[PDB]
Amino acid sequence: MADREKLLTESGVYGTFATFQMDHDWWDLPGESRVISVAEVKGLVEQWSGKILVESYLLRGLSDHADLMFRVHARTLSDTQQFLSAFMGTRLGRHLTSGGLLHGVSKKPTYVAGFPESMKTELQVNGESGSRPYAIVIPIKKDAEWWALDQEARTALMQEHTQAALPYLKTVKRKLYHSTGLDDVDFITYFETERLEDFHNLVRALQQVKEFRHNRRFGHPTLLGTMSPLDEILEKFAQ
Amino acid sequence: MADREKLLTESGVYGTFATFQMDHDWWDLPGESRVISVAEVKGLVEQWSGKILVESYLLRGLSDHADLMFRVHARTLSDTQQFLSAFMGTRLGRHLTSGGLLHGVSKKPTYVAGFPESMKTELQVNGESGSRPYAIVIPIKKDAEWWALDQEARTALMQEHTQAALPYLKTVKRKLYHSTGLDDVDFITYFETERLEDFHNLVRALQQVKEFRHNRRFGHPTLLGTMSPLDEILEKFAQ
Amino acid sequence: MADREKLLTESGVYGTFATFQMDHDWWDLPGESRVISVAEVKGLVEQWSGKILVESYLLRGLSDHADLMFRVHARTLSDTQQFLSAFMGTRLGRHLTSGGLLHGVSKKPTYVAGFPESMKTELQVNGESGSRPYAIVIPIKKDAEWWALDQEARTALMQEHTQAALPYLKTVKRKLYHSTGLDDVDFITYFETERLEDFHNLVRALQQVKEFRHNRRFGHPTLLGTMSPLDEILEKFAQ
Amino acid sequence: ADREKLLTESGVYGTFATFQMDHDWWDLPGESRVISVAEVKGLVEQWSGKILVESYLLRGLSDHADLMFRVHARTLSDTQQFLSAFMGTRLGRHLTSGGLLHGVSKKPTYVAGFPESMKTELQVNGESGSRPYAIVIPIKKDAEWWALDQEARTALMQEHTQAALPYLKTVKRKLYHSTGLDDVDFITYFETERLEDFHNLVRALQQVKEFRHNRRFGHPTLLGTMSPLDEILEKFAQ
Amino acid sequence: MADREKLLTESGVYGTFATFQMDHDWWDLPGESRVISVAEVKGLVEQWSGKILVESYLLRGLSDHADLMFRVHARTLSDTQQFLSAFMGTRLGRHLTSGGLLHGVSKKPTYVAGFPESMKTELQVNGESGSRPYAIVIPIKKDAEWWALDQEARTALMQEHTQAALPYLKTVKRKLYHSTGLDDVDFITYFETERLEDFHNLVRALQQVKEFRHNRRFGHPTLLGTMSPLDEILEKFAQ
Ligand code: HEM
Ligand code: HEM
Ligand code: HEM
Ligand code: HEM
Ligand code: HEM
Ligand SMILES: [C-]#N
Ligand SMILES: [C-]#N
Ligand SMILES: [C-]#N
Ligand SMILES: [C-]#N
Ligand SMILES: [C-]#N
Repeated sequence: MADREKLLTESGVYGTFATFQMDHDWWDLPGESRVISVAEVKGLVEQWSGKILVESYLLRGLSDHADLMFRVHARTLSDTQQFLSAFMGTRLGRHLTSGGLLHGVSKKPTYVAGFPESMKTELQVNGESGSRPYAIVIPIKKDAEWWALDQEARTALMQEHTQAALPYLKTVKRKLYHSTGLDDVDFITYFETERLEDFHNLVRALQQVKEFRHNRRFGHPTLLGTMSPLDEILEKFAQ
Repeated sequence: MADREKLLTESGVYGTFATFQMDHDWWDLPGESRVISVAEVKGLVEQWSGKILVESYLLRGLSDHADLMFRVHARTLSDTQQFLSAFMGTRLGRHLTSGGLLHGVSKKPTYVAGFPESMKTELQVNGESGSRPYAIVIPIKKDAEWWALDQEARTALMQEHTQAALPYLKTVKRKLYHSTGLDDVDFITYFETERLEDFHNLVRALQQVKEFRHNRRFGHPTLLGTMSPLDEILEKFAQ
Repeated sequence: MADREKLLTESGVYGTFATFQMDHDWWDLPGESRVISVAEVKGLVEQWSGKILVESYLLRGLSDHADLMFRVHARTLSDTQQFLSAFMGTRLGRHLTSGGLLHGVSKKPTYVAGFPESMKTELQVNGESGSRPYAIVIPIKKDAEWWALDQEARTALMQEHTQAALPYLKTVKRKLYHSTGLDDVDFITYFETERLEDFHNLVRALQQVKEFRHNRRFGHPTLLGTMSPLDEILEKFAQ
Repeated sequence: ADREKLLTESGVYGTFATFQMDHDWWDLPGESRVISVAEVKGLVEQWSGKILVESYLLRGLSDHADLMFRVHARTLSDTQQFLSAFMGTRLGRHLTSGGLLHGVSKKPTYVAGFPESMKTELQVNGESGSRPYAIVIPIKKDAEWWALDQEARTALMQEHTQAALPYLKTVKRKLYHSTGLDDVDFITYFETERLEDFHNLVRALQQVKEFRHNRRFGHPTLLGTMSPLDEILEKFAQ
Repeated sequence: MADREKLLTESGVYGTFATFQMDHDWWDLPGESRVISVAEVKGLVEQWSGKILVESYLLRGLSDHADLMFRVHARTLSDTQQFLSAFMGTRLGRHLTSGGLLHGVSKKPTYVAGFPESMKTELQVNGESGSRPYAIVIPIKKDAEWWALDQEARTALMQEHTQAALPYLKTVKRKLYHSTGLDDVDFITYFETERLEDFHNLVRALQQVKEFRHNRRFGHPTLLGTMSPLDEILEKFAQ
């Protein structure tokens, strides 16, 4: 519904990325006790609906040392805490090890108002209809030189960024999260696409621009997964 | 307590930040076992109420690989050691992996006397009336260049730091610990706020100042939690 | 098979490198249950032989903390994900610990068209006949300075790279995968050789060229293995 | 072993061995753990003719670390045999090592070139004090440091000492030369009753030119309390 | 054995350094079962004595997190692979965890022919008659600047290295392995000495030469052990 779209598009909303890998002694547990422990997670995510939005991603076989990622949107990070903690306490959750936990807040754009009108218009496009796209998460930390630049300078650099990314507006969906102070990175970037070679070419195009020289850290980890319904993912651990 | 406030405010007091993560095989234990274990911790903290102040924070679901933090204040770090050792020797304690241990001493300010009188007055404000705030801990190591600067130059740079922070005095409470020689960092910074976006905006404001650029290390980890009664944390492990 | 050869030579094909370590408790099992565990993996590979190419490498005793690598070629990474996910859920797979996971795409060369005719001709040679060669996989990330260079400047630097490599065209087979955006590196370099000292001499030759100073990261890990049929490797694990 | 001699003579190896206890140690019966603690104490006593072993409680002060030994020996072979026997005890078998650093004591390289007043002041080295705090800071110098001539390093080390003078009484020091034996150049060791004095000393040294030649400083910085072995071990027998 | 000596002195021979740490759960095994396990390792080594040389070092109590190291010389790394894999599969081997695996090849010297004649003559002495010496292994990675220097310049720098090392030619035995491309380092240096203070003084003398400023990585780990018959090492684990 619009409640979901609200959380996904409005400013001041927190996005949290939580990554998990299943331990080995999980498969030592009797079979039917694992199909049952999966039901618990199914119901818990249903309960927290409304309050928060939980989307699920299969990282297993695409990201090293990771099976599952949640992307969680919440108006108060306190609620995300409470869900994750209840999730980690489920019998399925107890056998998971964390591979990452990052938070950021959505904000109204800082630079877009200073771009040419034709660019502002093009930025209205953001991905397409895609069922079960690939998703990529790339955390980013800027160098001190970036923050020492004044706004006019950073505006020009971000215009160059945007100019380079323009050909990819339809085939790559984006969402930027402002992370500074909530963990060790400044930004969390998130993308969906059906065409990974397009995403690859997009990043290559951005590598040339001046602002991609101000990234003190880029990735670590770069997470790649496929977006799916949660039951399909947990189904794999009950087999 | 006036004793509690003296420890939270006086100079010469040691602050310790002790982070723990719970073992997986804690959950392989029967519920009743885990039940008795939580009550013993409360009693321990009360046994030490005379010597030290212990405050508890839920990190689970907010900081990666961390479930619980204590902030401990004491006039002798021997006392903190004895508490934490006794704590780690409780039935609950026996199952925690340590995820961080940092110490520092409160000092009367080094630079503030050299600021303008208006700035000195503004600094009398330190945060808000806040139950269950978010807490953030950021360890900082300065570069060699910082220490090579003379006092006059560092004063000017810290006035700039302070100037940028002034708008956040009401909504972000701060406490600075001098750490050099007690672990691998120079400072432990501690913050409480009800408004995470304000804290994020405060750090962004400070990224711009010239003192920022003198941080050889900033975070790693950046700890994010919710300040809460211990019982509330303990209860999650009893489920 | 020509289709196999198509996957190994055509552009737009994804190469995935998946590394695994066998658990200490795998050898606890009777060779009987391991013999059938091995047959299960065989079955899965055959089942997937219509969509993907899977090749296997023994890393045990040559690469630290790794026993097995797969190199998988697919037209879609989602096919690779499903294969690796299924493989990790087999009884053998359940007793492996995932290690590294890297992906890249094959591309028609960017620079070769700008090289001298003699060099283009020489580049028609790539390895030679040899059974069960050694294999080496080296992930590489370029510095920002590399991407800020224009195409002409990079072409000249890649000419120098190729010039240093010419004596190794026949003794070392090469395959380059374009990785940016799919994990934390820009390229995955893959080599086969019967003569490890020749490979060592190749890398040394390359160390002198200016391009090799633009490597922000090189290796970590440098994977070294012996290429061989899956059956042989797996029956070494069965005994 | 003559204890004062090991602690003060040149050519003596000092070893810093750090250990954390496995969690499954606590699943052992109390009686088994009592016995195990006697085995460790007896082992130290059996080796007390050959090496000096001093014990420090890191639990609650250093992250991921419960126990440190500082061992002095005339030959690292003796230290090796002691630590290996220790690690084979019932208790030792449940410990994870969290550090192992070695260095030799040496006659001073720079002090002969300092002023006579500084040479005299350096005769003072710390503090009659029971159960002090101890700090261990591993240090690696940058390449530039070794490229300097001896005259230049002498002047820089005089500046170091000048800044440290006020603390000679409240902070005991012992410097070990470690290059080639592990990944660091020096192991620094300090004892104090007054951690704020140690803090202030390190701050005073951060300003000197020499402290800008440290490629690596700490990692880990070990903080502990010096204690009779029996008192440290009794914690584990609960 | 002349064949032992050929492996240790001839060019083109591979040296492998394999470090192991005994898991704690070994010690839960009854003493008798561990006695039988030691026996099995002894016979495996004897079986391989025809093709490779295996020497053993006690790292326990001298190198952090490490109990045992093998130095293996082989004419093909394939042989070393098969030995180490069979060793890791023995019951004793299944309770070891790897703390390092590096390979390098022996080469005829690159710079020696460019030194003065008297220096070439001095380099004829390598080490002493010394039973159960200390052994030190230091992996080294050069910076890009080293490889950018021409051969004449590197020759002069290596002459200065050799000049500083001259006093130690009798007291410290040396063996250099060329590792580039086989793992993440360029060289493995290996030393034997009866007097650790002489080795310390040797490294100190070299820290002053221009070449030692080109070491991007030096150690990590620096391995220190005592050379001894394998039986004695293994005995300790039988207790
Ligand atoms: C269709 C593709 C993309 C488009 C249209 C796009 C556009 C933009 C725009 C307009 C901004 C400025 C936001 C503001 O004004 O506050 C921005 C910021 C940013 N973008 Fe992108 N971008 C794209 C792809 C990427 C990629 C692939 C990455 C990195 C993996 C990336 C990393 C960032 C970062 C880190 C910022 C924040 C920089 C800052 O505000 O200081 N973007 N992007
Ligand atoms: C409302 C928020 C803040 C205010 C009013 C404030 C103000 C100050 C002041 C006045 C000092 C000087 C203390 C002295 O004279 O000894 C100081 C020191 C310091 N502050 Fe802040 N600050 C704020 C937020 C922060 C934040 C967010 C950080 C970093 C995360 C931070 C990091 C530091 C550090 C590392 C020092 C010690 C620098 C030194 O003494 O060398 N402060 N701060
Ligand atoms: C006989 C051996 C080799 C030959 C003939 C060779 C040749 C080439 C050529 C022609 C290209 C340019 C491809 C293009 O135009 O798109 C290239 C790219 C590349 N090569 Fe090699 N190479 C060899 C060995 C190696 C080795 C040993 C490494 C590193 C370990 C390596 C690393 C790379 C990298 C990272 C690139 C991509 C650079 C870029 O396109 O920006 N090559 N190589
Ligand atoms: C009361 C406090 C201190 C005094 C009196 C003092 C004095 C000295 C002296 C005289 C030397 C030169 C030894 C020689 O001539 O060979 C020295 C060396 C050294 N000190 Fe200190 N020091 C003190 C504290 C510290 C501290 C707190 C540290 C760092 C944590 C430190 C680190 C070092 C290092 C790394 C060296 C060896 C440098 C070299 O010889 O290349 N010192 N100290
Ligand atoms: C008796 C002591 C030593 C002597 C006589 C000695 C002598 C030499 C000589 C003659 C070479 C050149 C080999 C060639 O021409 O290819 C060399 C190379 C090398 N030595 Fe030493 N060395 C000694 C000790 C050390 C030590 C203690 C280290 C490091 C801990 C070390 C590290 C190296 C390295 C990394 C190289 C290879 C440098 C290169 O070829 O780029 N050496 N040494
Ligand atoms: C940028 N998104
Ligand atoms: C400033 N705290
Ligand atoms: C080059 N491949
Ligand atoms: C100085 N010690
Ligand atoms: C030098 N070896």
